Amino acid sequence: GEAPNQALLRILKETEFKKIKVLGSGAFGTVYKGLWIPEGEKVKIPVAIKELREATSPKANKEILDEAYVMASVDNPHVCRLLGICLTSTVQLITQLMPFGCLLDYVREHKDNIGSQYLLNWCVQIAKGMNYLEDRRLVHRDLAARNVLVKTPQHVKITDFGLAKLLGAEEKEYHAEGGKVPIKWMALESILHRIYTHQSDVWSYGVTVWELMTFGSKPYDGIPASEISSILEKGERLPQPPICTIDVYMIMVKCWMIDADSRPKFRELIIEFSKMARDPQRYLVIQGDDEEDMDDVVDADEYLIPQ
Repeated sequence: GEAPNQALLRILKETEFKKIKVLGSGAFGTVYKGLWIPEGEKVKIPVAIKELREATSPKANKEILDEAYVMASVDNPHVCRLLGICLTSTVQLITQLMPFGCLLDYVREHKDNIGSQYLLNWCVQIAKGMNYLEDRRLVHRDLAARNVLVKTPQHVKITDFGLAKLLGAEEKEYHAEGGKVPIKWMALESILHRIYTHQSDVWSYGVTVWELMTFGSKPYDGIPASEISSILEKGERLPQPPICTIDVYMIMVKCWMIDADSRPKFRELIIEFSKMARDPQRYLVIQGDDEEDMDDVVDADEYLIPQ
């Protein structure tokens, strides 16, 4: 409702970029890694090139173009940057290269070197990115640790707008119709009535924090998708992660309250986590921050002649 979206969709020439090396595949198509070299300028831009499989499937191209639409309409330091699209046989999405990959695998692969400052700073950044999406009236619907990329260990950005929906002016909630949303990250109101709000994104934010706090655990590793709804109605929630003080765990818990308006607003999550980031060791308790055994070890240089 009102406010023309004057965002610029940029079309890039296939010859302006070199695909260099493959990065993954997944299920959508093939994500390459390369360099973008605009004709006039003398600059090389590290880039990620996503596309569809050789066979062109119409509604798959509709979906890529829908993503480009939402990505070309966002501009924030904590939201994925779209560079343009290349209209080849299959429309390719060109984005900024995030060298360290997604955050889920980052925490899993780096457990023993991730301190409290990094964990809390990621919580602030993700909250900032989401608050921005709220300002632009955009509901993500797929926020999770796998959907946060790492530009550097100190700078992350939200991605995957493949389910994002822009809300109108006289609208306050999106009514889905399909059925392919990840259940372990969704609000109860979403499983039971397919409703989605910014407040529904908060629930997912809570689960995302839990994933980070547990260094990459799978939520409800046992319980099967079809049962999740029931455990939630009973009152069961994700357990308090070992490194979490009750201060941090209380934030997660509040994001998981059946009452949507009761949950915290992203602007509040920014404040709360910012306060905690000023004194990390007070809120997250982490051990860190060669023959494994005990602590009576002393180097020979400190062991002087006994008897």
